[PDB]
Amino acid sequence: KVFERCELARTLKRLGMDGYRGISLANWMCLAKWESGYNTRATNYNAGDRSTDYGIFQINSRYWCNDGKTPGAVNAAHLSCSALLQDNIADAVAAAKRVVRDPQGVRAWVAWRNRCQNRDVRQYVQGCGV
Repeated sequence: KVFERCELARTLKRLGMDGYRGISLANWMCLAKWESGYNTRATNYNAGDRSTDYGIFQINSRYWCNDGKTPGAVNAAHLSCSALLQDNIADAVAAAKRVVRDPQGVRAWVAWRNRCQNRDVRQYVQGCGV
């Protein structure tokens, strides 16, 4: 499913993402936008290390979810990567919360550093009623 901007913002708010571990909702929105364009079925194979990024938050199979085909894999969030390709994003949100519980925080996603960090991110939740 491809979320509409404000529809996603309200959904994330309801799922307790606003301010989770110091991360504002506008920041989670900026991340989802650049990672998948708000698309839950987005997948990306990293040929270089044989891992795959899954879903709206592009969660990696080497550390956060299990897909069986990733060498040297571990399961920190303990989910099946399949759960991250559903229309219902409850599991993707639970996984994203787990990722940021490590000291790296939101910086775990390189795309966040390149397109969100130190920028005006208000535009992502403006007019959404959150």
